[PDB]
Amino acid sequence: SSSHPIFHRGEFSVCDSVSVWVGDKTTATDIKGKEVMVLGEVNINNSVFKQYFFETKCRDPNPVDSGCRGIDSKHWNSYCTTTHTFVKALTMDGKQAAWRFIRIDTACVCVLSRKAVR
Amino acid sequence: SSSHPIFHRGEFSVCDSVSVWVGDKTTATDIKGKEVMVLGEVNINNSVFKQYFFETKCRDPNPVDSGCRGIDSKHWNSYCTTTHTFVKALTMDGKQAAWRFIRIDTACVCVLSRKAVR
Repeated sequence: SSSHPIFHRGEFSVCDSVSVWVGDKTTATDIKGKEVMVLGEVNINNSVFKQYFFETKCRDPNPVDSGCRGIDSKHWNSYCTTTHTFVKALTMDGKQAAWRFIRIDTACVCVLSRKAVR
Repeated sequence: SSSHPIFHRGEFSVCDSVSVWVGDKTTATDIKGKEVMVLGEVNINNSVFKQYFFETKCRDPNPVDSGCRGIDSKHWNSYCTTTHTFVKALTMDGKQAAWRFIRIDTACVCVLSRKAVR
């Protein structure tokens, strides 16, 4: 059996967002949780390469307009949370230089957050 | 005004998934759509570094069990789609070596896919 629908056929959108490629990511939060100096460009011998980092701005879900079709924005909180991933950056934080994991936001997805605090 | 709820206070989970760190990503689909030879390890002069890539397996949403609370699995298709990001890999596909964007799945999020094809 090959499920082409609910995989490729259908729809995979609810909340939209925009990711811009920045080479000026001078600092970023690493895996450990430390905001390390990423600089923006990696120095390979005598050649520097500005790495395209993703700055993702969440946008107000246009395919559903109000909130998120399905999620009750009264009982729950239809919110587009920013999904961030761990990319590799040549940072000079300690010793000389190391390729560490830094957290960059790469998408915004709608999730039903729970009402508890006003 | 500082919205701590619907941002930090609340809940941000609906579909769970697991990302494993692999250093044996020998090939991956680049930004252009070509499955390039990533090898798995980057060669920096005389030092090779196996880059931790993310292989994310989608899991059956346990916080909601059946499908996705809010999404009607009869009218719509509650499906956890795998969100993939563009990481940088030193590939030897052309000339000598270049740091290209390759697509790796980093998360799985539930979206109401549309019924159309069976």
